[PDB]
Amino acid sequence: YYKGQTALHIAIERRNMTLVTLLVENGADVQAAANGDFFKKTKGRPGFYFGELPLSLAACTNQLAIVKFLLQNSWQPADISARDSVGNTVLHALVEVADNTVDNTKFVTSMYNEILILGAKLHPTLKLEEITNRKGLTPLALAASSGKIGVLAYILQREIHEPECRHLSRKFTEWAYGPVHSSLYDLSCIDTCEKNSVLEVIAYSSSETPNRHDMLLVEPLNRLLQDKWDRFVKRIFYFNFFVYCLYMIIFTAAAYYRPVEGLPPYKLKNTVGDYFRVTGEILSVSGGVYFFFRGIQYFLQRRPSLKSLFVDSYSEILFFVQSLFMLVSVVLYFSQRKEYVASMVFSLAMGWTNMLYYTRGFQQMGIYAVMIEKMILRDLCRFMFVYLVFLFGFSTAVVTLIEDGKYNSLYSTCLELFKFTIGMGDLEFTENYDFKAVFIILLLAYVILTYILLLNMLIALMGETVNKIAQESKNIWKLQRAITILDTEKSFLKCMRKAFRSGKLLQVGFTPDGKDDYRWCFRVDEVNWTTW
Amino acid sequence: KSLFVDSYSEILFFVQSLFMLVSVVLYFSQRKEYVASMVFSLAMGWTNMLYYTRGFQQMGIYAVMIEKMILRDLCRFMF
Amino acid sequence: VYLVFLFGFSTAVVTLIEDGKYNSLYSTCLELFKFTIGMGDLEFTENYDFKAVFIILLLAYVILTYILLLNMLIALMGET
Amino acid sequence: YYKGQTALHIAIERRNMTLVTLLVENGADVQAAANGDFFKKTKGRPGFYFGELPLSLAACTNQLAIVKFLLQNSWQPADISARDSVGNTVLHALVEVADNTVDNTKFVTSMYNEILILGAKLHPTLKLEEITNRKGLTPLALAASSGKIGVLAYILQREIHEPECRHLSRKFTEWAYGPVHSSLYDLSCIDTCEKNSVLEVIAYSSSETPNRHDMLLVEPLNRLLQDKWDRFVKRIFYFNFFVYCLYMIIFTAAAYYRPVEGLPPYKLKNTVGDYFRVTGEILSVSGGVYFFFRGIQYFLQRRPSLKSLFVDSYSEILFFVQSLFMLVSVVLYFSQRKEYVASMVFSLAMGWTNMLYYTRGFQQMGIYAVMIEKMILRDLCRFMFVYLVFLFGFSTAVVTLIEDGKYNSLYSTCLELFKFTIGMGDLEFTENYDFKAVFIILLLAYVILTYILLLNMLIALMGETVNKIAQESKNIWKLQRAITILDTEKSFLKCMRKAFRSGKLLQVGFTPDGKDDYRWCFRVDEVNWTTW
Amino acid sequence: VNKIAQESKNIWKLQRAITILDTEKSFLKCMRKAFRSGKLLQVGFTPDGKDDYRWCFRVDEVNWTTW
Amino acid sequence: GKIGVLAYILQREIHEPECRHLSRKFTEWAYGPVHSSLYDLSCIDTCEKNSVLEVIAYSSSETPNRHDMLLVEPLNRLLQ
Ligand SMILES: C=C(C)[C@]12C[C@@H](C)[C@@]34O[C@](Cc5ccccc5)(O[C@@H]1[C@@H]3C=C(COC(=O)Cc1ccc(O)c(OC)c1)C[C@]1(O)C(=O)C(C)=C[C@@H]41)O2
Ligand SMILES: C=C(C)[C@]12C[C@@H](C)[C@@]34O[C@](Cc5ccccc5)(O[C@@H]1[C@@H]3C=C(COC(=O)Cc1ccc(O)c(OC)c1)C[C@]1(O)C(=O)C(C)=C[C@@H]41)O2
Ligand SMILES: C=C(C)[C@]12C[C@@H](C)[C@@]34O[C@](Cc5ccccc5)(O[C@@H]1[C@@H]3C=C(COC(=O)Cc1ccc(O)c(OC)c1)C[C@]1(O)C(=O)C(C)=C[C@@H]41)O2
Ligand code: NA
Ligand code: NA
Repeated sequence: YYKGQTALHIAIERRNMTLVTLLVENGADVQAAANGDFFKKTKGRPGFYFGELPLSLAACTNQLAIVKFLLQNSWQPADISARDSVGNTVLHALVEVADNTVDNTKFVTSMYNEILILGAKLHPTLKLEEITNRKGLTPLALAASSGKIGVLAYILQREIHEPECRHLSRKFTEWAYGPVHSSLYDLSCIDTCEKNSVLEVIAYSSSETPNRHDMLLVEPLNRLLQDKWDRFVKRIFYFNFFVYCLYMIIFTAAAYYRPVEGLPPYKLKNTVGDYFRVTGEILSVSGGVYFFFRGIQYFLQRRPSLKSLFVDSYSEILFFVQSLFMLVSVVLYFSQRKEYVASMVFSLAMGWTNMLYYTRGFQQMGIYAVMIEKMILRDLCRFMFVYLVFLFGFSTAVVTLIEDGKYNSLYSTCLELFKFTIGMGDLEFTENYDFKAVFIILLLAYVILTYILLLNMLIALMGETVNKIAQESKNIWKLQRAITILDTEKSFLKCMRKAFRSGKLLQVGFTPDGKDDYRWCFRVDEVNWTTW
Repeated sequence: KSLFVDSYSEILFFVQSLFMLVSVVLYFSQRKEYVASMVFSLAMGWTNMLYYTRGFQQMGIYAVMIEKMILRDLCRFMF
Repeated sequence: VYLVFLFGFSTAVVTLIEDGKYNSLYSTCLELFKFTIGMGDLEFTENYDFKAVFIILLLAYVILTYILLLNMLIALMGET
Repeated sequence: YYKGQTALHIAIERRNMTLVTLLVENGADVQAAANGDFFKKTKGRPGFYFGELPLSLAACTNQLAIVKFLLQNSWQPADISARDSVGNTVLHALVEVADNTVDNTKFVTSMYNEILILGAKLHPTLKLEEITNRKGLTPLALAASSGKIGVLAYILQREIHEPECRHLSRKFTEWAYGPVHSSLYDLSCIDTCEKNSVLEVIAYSSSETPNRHDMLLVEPLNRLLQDKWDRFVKRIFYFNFFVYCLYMIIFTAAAYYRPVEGLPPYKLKNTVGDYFRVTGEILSVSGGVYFFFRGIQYFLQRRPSLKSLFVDSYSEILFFVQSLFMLVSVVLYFSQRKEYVASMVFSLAMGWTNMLYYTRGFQQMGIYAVMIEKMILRDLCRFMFVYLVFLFGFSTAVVTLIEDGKYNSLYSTCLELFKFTIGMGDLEFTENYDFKAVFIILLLAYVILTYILLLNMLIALMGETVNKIAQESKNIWKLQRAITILDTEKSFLKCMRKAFRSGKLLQVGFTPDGKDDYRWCFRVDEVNWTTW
Repeated sequence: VNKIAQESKNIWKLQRAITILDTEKSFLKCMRKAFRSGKLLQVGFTPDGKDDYRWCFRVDEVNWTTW
Repeated sequence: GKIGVLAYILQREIHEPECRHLSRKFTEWAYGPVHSSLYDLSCIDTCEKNSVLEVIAYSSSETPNRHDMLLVEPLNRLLQ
């Protein structure tokens, strides 16, 4: 449980610099791994994860003096690149202990900066941030994956002002004339890399990342996504929208002019209209097959966890279900069952409502579509359950009261009471009962209770309008557009290389060795009228 | 005075029971009016499902809103 | 968005209808628009098979339309 | 224009103490009246009113040293009780210059207190606050009339902690045991007096008083009104409500069973039902006459200015109009015109809606009734104008399009288009036209524009829901209840003296002379857990 | 204005608490497991020489300041 | 409904010798930024006559803070 803990860990925990100094002087092993269950993540038990090492323990506890001693003592220096059983180094541990609170973010940022400076000074040829843990994540990738927006924000626009540490910066100042200055953002492992770019990690999160909506608001990421949109993806997205418009028009035309004789499949007549009809049907089935395979590819690549399946990946599910209805329609069509129509129309309806998928790329319409999606996913079940409880209760009461009437059934009475909700309730739809007072009292009570329900729905949804819905929907729309951008880049359709944006600029030209550093920078201009 | 602002669900269940028992009495009294009682109980029997929305945060909150709407505000506007 | 929903469900319903009195985009679009103004018949035709499909489409259209209007209300309230 | 201005006024204006001292030493007249048009209220011209006297000029300009010198010089002491052409003294002038701002209220309060102390010291037998101006108003009554809530609030709970000034206080501390103490408020010229009590002045304001809603929130007034309600007026108000319920029930019964034969008046048949009917009719006419004379008495006593007529005095107008409809019905009845029914039903409808008058006395119901009243008075005309513009425009277009149809008239087409607002629009109500596309386009445009109008009405009214409507309606309800209390006290119905509340208590018993002062004080218990 | 949401949430919490207490009072099978949180020695130094077991509830917290 | 006094008592911790036993909140251990504390639960979970949970839950509705008293940390966590 406490396996691996030794006196050096105890000394660091108690914040006793003298005891740590004596223990290191007396031959304590500064690389000892406290790999007991207490020192692991272990969400189902109490504990504290810090990287299992004395150096990462000192770093995680905001003890800079002990870190400086351990790294560069006289007897046994600590290995700044050491990895624990998970593969995490000190920087990975510092990312892990972040929780996006103010003081935690401040001290974690400061400790991260100090670790980088000391590592560069002691080991100029060591690139700490390129070291990956057993999951293959760098500290930047780990911060992006875990949603540590504070540490991510610090790293992305990190600028270090001192000699022999410029190469560690990721934000550079290219020039400054007056109040205007032009800065450069590094974008290594953000735009693209071998395994885990920041954009890929954020966009393809599992929806359990706490700040997936907010991480994209960090300046270089938002500007990079807007640039990618305007330069490369806008035209391709509009072309896809146009093609989908043509597909849905052809599907609507083919379905509208279906033959009405029974027993499909139908013989092709030697006439122009039927050649157009069968061509449209073939194109409709082809598009359905295309969306079917696209949905399968998406689900295989992402592997949703059946809870992230719906709160994310919503549009992919809708397109896949549309294709499923299309394929079931084809199977029923060739099975000589008229019921294929029942499938086809559903696909047709879905095929038009999925037009809302393309509202992303338009800020306001995309926000409205996001509101619709989240209302369906979050709020619909609660209100529909309560409304259906009231409807079914009063329908059962009324149909029990009715004796051998025209209605006298759950379906007819439920529909007739539902008509009150749409402003079409008759209120005298039958007289096949005794106790007219009971009938009218039940209907009036149902009407009043239904209006109470709808009024409470309105009030309850108004509780979230205090700046929450607008900003939340806007950020969700931005995330959806980012996902669209990344998918479009992955497809790219013509083996084009212009998707690699921001050009190849020289930051310093003086690395720790005599080589230069071209690092694919992105330029951002800013104006500051104070702090001259 | 605390009878309705608290203990609301207990009253609704008790009133459902009262309608059921009146229905039984009318049934064995050879009065068709028992149906008039029974249907009311039936209606209440379904709306009392809202009692079980507690244990679900959002649904329970919505049911609480309905309860307080009826108890607090309904009489003023209906008058 | 409203016209997208209206046209999609109109196309589905008119496709479902066979040789009816309505049986056209104009008539079905108008008849579904009547739901928005509180005049939707909900049984305006029987010239179809699969009554369950017809009623399911109409109920889904009604619920989605009320969701649209409610979200429109909330979105405009966001700026008040 | 500058008539009456002397060198002393100029010296005070320039804030030159030395020049004022020299001028008074050299025989300047400290009672000179600067009664030029520039120094009067004169809302249509520039100027500055200060009371026309050097003493009130110094007081209004926040120059306490000059006030002390003028009152306590050696050569010619200023007359602290002097009155200007309007009859205003220095205290009236200080009330006049108040505008309910923070700094103005602070310095006016301080100057008022200092002048009272100086007047008591120099003239212990002089009661400055009992001096009335030409309008008959004391400084307290003037503050209440003009809506100077800051000065009124200061005066009503004024307490002066020093010997030989206790008699000037209006708030007195009866006892204090621990954190709990009992205060006594004076009530002189608040509960009742000869000419202008504070309650009468506030309640019967012309609606131009800026703070008539807020002045009643000052502690002694709110407590006194609640006490008056609970002790005296609650039962009488409920009795009046019950009597009005009986009156409306009798009127409804008499109107419901009217005979259907033509040509009134109708012969009384020797049968029980007709005796009850004619008795109910006689009682209905008697009540109408009663409300008619009550309305005339109200309008004669108050004399509304035809702008305050509607924004205030709303319920009195509704009751008077009900009585007018009743009397017109009687005249038509005996004139052998069946049109009397047309009048009677309107009165009947109004007779029931005037039940809302009695929602005062119930906080929430009264607030809701106030919301209804203010929505009708303030907002209805704007939205009705815009809606009627749209309705009439589209009705004229549609009826012009219709050619020799069954509708083919402004009334029928306007009614059919109005039906869309209530969820009953046919949308195919006629086919007597050419250009069906034009007809349907006009109707759809009308529907969409009408929903836009209603939605913008909703948003515009929501624009004022940020704590304004609730608090404003609550304060208006409190004012209405105060008016009801005062009217009930004025009626009093049995020559009862119990309306004089709070009992006759001995506040100090040590006036400037050897007399003891009983001042009819109101007791309030307060608890303070700090400032031991 | 932020009032009805929080008020309804707190009322729901109170209603659930009432449900919990009623369920414990019923308990349906003469079960004793409803007495939770276990018997722990808090201090072990009472005013006399005895130790105190007080049936305590364990809660973990993290504070990144006041080291 | 004296929520202030209730909140003070329920999580009372006294840091001095010879008065530790009076504490109802006790710190079991503290490793680093994380620590584990113990709440007493005496007369809260159960007792002879009037437990805190029974008193709060079965109030007459005249208790001013019956809604808010359950938000005190040990009670909310215990109920969950
Ligand atoms: C959530 C699931 C996947 C869902 C899939 C189908 C069955 C759907 O019924 C629902 C259940 C339902 C039924 C009736 C009213 C509301 C909700 O809602 C959606 C789903 C509900 C929708 C709502 O419309 C939209 O969400 C459009 C849309 C918005 C945002 C998007 O990012 C999007 O990407 C495709 C699409 C429309 C239907 O697909 C449709 O057209 C038919 C015939 C039924 C609707 O199931
Ligand atoms: C408040 C009293 C006890 C009440 C009891 C009956 C008669 C009731 O009529 C009312 C009066 C009424 C009638 C019509 C419209 C609104 C209110 O409302 C409730 C009461 C009103 C309701 C409202 O539904 C609910 O409150 C469900 C509910 C919500 C929260 C809960 O904690 C709950 O616990 C059981 C139940 C439904 C009826 O019981 C019902 O189904 C019938 C036939 C009439 C409703 O009287
Ligand atoms: C403002 C004037 C005096 C008014 C007087 C009459 C004609 C009235 O029509 C109005 C015009 C009107 C017509 C139709 C809809 C709205 C407004 O509104 C009121 C006035 C409008 C009302 C509104 O109902 C109320 O104001 C009740 C009420 C609320 C608060 C009160 O303090 C109150 O004291 C009596 C009464 C009801 C009518 O009197 C009524 O019952 C009939 C037949 C027409 C209404 O004219
Ligand atoms: Na309607
Ligand atoms: Na309707």
